[PDB]
Amino acid sequence: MGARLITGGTVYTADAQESVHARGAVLTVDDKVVAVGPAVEVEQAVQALDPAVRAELRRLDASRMMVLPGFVNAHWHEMFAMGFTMRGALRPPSDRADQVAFMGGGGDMHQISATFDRFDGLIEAMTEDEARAIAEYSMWIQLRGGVTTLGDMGSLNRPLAMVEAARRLGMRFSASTWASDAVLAPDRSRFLRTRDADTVLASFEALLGAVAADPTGRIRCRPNVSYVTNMTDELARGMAELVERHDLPFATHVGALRNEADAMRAYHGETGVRRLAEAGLVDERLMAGHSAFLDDQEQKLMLAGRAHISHSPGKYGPSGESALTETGVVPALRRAGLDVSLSTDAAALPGAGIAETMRAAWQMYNEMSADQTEVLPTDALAMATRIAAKGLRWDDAVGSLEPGKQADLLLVRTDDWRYLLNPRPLESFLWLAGSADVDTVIVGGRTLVEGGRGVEVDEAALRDRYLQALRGFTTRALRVPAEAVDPVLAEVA
Amino acid sequence: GARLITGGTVYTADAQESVHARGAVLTVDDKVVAVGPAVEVEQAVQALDPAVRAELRRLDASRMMVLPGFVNAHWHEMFAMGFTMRGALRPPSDRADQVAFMGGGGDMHQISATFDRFDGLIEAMTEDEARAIAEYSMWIQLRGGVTTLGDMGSLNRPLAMVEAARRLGMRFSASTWASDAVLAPDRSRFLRTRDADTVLASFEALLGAVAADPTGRIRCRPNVSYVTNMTDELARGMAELVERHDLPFATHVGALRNEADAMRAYHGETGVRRLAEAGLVDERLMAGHSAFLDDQEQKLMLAGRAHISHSPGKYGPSGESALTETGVVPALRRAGLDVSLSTDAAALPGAGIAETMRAAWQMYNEMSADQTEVLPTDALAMATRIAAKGLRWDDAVGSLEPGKQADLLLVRTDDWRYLLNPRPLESFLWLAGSADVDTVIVGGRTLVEGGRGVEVDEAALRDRYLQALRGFTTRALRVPAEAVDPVLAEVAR
Ligand SMILES: [Zn+2]
Ligand SMILES: [Zn+2]
Ligand SMILES: [Zn+2]
Ligand SMILES: [Zn+2]
Ligand SMILES: [Zn+2]
Ligand SMILES: [Zn+2]
Ligand SMILES: [Zn+2]
Ligand SMILES: [Zn+2]
Ligand SMILES: [Zn+2]
Ligand SMILES: [Zn+2]
Ligand SMILES: [Zn+2]
Ligand SMILES: [Zn+2]
Ligand SMILES: [Zn+2]
Ligand SMILES: [Zn+2]
Ligand SMILES: [Zn+2]
Ligand SMILES: [Zn+2]
Ligand SMILES: [Zn+2]
Ligand SMILES: [Zn+2]
Ligand SMILES: [Zn+2]
Ligand SMILES: [Zn+2]
Ligand SMILES: [Zn+2]
Ligand SMILES: [Zn+2]
Repeated sequence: MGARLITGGTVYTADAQESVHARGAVLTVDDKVVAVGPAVEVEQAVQALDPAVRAELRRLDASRMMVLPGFVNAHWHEMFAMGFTMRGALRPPSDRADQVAFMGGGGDMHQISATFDRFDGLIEAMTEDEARAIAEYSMWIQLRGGVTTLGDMGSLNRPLAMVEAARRLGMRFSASTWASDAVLAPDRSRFLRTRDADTVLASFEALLGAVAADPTGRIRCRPNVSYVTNMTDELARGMAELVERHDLPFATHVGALRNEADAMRAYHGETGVRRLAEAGLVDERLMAGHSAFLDDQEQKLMLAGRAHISHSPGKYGPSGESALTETGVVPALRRAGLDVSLSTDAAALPGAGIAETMRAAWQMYNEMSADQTEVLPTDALAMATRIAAKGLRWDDAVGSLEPGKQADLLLVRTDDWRYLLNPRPLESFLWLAGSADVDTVIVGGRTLVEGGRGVEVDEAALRDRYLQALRGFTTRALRVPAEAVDPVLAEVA
Repeated sequence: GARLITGGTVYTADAQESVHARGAVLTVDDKVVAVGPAVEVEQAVQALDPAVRAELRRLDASRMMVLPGFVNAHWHEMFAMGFTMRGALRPPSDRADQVAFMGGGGDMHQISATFDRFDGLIEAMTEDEARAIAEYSMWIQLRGGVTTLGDMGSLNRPLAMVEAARRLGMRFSASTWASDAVLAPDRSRFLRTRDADTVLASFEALLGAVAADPTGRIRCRPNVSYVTNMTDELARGMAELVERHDLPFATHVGALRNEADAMRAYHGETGVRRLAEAGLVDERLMAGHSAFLDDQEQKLMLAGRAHISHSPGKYGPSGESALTETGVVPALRRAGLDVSLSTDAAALPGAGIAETMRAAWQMYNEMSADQTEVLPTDALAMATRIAAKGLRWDDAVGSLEPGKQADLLLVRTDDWRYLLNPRPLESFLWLAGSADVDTVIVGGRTLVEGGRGVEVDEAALRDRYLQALRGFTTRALRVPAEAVDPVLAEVAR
């Protein structure tokens, strides 16, 4: 795939020193970064290349651009199959009758638990062609917003359809399976077992076997538990044994909601982080989604275990979640030295991407502390790249522009009014830009996106296949009448 | 003449926060005549005089969202400080940044001293520098959909900003800089810096000059820079001026954690109580920030039916804690005080109204665990109708209703961010911003189309601004040409 020199722009590395190079350069050979730094230092690396390699060198003039490492979104859910029903296309245009529901008002724990336990049934209701079309468009939207490495933490989609989508798109993907074996029902004093733990674990073992063979280096997998509410002691024990035996990372959602601790005590006799700790899951392998509603003992367990938190401050308000300011635990654990990364979470229609989440962290963590240095723009970038990659156990290959790492990078245009006179274009990007301002996306030295358009894929073709799949799934599986769906899709066209 | 904008989703920000899918706006000359469902507005077109119904300009807005023009009632022209104020001369790396100025609770001595130096710098800029910088600064607000702009104290010449607004075709509430005290660290009491009567005479001169304006686009509103820099005589003088001429009034108060202690030490009393003693806590008051208020001061604001302008998009990067440290502004909004959203300002482009609406939607909802506390339509009302009420301009602007000025925005809704969403304002708050404003109409006149000036050339405004900034920065701020010329030499086009 040959050599590429990207020169002249401001280069953000997200390396250990959070290095920024004005008039910087990145030299890539095949899939790897070979040199990054001042243009003059990188030109010395170009002159050291084999003559046959230097002769094929592609020079990209990035003088009116900012270069970033590819975003690593380690906490994401494929949910686009629910685009008509889940807070989606059938809502009234007026928001005035909206109610506090689902995750809002501290969490409707019965409704959340019941909803999560229904995923297996809905996944089985979609065809493999519907699953592939929805996955490919959903994952394209992440790639288009600069996500080069995507982490599944439990999707309403078929795992191997999402793996096939990632293979076709050219992006990196950490695949998972849906894992729920208990429900918290309103008529009961105790959790109701819905599945055999061994069956849930066999489903992940099948995925692990299928991606073990992948030759691209772009596909990994990571087991998750959907939510500690929907987790038996047997599933927790089984997950601990699986991640030890196969040397894997582990993910779950825990301390996500004000009402979680009381539901966990009532139905399981113990709170989320303590149940994980008794199974041996609170350790360096753990990425905890949200992880804000933790008492002092649970905070100390996370610190002692050197666990990881994925935080989604771009999307809490619109869900009615209070996982930032009600406890202030995640910023406090970050100050105490816990690894904290930024993720999008997900929804059934496009929501905040990584770029929007970086802005949210920069605004919100700094405002809470009355400190513009708590999250610097380069910290928000590290939290969406290098630190995220560390939580996913992919920081061997991705998350920073350093020699020997994968050539995964973004170009953003910096020639318009938003960037004028600013020596810190990442700051202008966090003020006034977002996902739609990502211009070029390169993964393993291959250009996947240029001018905001697919190079090897057509967004228009992915959209058409996604809409066709959504029509089939929505009318057949969700039982929304074709008479209500077809007119909406006809007005897109 | 008559213009019909039809087919899109129309947000009115009327008293019911009305949203019309497949809506229309009919304008005749400068005014809205009908707004509602496209079919209802076509009946209004048929009820027009036939000569008017003939010569109707039809704008197909079927793939667009229509909004009222944004009303940014709390803004400062600060672009003259682009080289020194968190500006163009900073290192590209942010890693050495320190907590300064407004951060860490507020450096009250430094803030007071800084504000008291504005008059000197305003006198140092030429009328031509003032006009060029004002016109570009105010263009950036217009390009981001601001149709009505409120000056709350600028580092610029008042008549230059009035001339800039007249030239651009936007609405402007002009003010003068007002500071007559400084908090000096070597003294136990405030130091009087100017005669109150002289400060008031400067505003009286502006009021006289804009009294004659025939456009209906120019008003004025006196402000006090900050209650730290305000003598009892200036407050009493302002109260008499706004009563005699029936004007609104604006100031910054309760902005910083360290304000109350500095106000007690140097003035013997906190900000809102000092305003109440002068008779300024009433329906005319727009209080900037207004978060660090005790229970008695909150009750004074409620009793007075005063107004708060909140800038949650920009607190974090300034190290301000005017949202979460006290929670007072969301609490006063819940209690039924008028609260609007504003950008505040900086010396380089920062968060516009679109970014501030997103911030409010995320941040107020997250604090309350309530996705309904600020609905997207509430964020819009806070940036339009409610802002106009605080500025006392809601007679003519802030909502799309019959008899109001034809001030509106068109945003394209045909890309991936909007696909299948019956609530394009929600998609706009998730994933769009100032740069996604397509068309801006003021009094029925198109000023911006496709994000470009219709009557003005953005490239020409930029070059005049850069020429003026070079002169002012080297001559008045005493930055060597050797530091300025290289930055200007790098400017993209
Ligand atoms: Zn270096
Ligand atoms: Zn050297
Ligand atoms: Zn219940
Ligand atoms: Zn087994
Ligand atoms: Zn293995
Ligand atoms: Zn095995
Ligand atoms: Zn136990
Ligand atoms: Zn504590
Ligand atoms: Zn999640
Ligand atoms: Zn590692
Ligand atoms: Zn530059
Ligand atoms: Zn001092
Ligand atoms: Zn002069
Ligand atoms: Zn003049
Ligand atoms: Zn001093
Ligand atoms: Zn008078
Ligand atoms: Zn008068
Ligand atoms: Zn007094
Ligand atoms: Zn109180
Ligand atoms: Zn202000
Ligand atoms: Zn309300
Ligand atoms: Zn009014």
